[PDB]
Amino acid sequence: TSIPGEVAEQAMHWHLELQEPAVSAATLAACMSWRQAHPLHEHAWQRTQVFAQRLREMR
Amino acid sequence: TSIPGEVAEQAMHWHLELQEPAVSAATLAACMSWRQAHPLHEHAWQRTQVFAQRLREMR
Repeated sequence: TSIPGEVAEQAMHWHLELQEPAVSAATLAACMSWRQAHPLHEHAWQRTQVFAQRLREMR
Repeated sequence: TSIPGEVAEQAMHWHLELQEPAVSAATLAACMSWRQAHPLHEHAWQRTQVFAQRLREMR
């Protein structure tokens, strides 16, 4: 099951912010706020983790 | 003000665990253990709190 487009774009943006070597506390605060704003955000966050992880294991 | 990636992610996870309406005593002991395991964890925990609070005010 697919993630609505605009949620997918936010999910991507927040996952990438968190792959930086360093992350500010402000970015962290904003990420958490996005994840908590709507169950779809949190679901998309988690699914993206799983798939990013699976992709790394293949590559 | 820079938190390394893997510490930022743990910080976020424990902060989110503590925003649940009910928290288990186990989760609590685990959160404490992380915060106490390394001064960077505790620093990340504090900064994150400062920024999550500033954020709630702006929403």
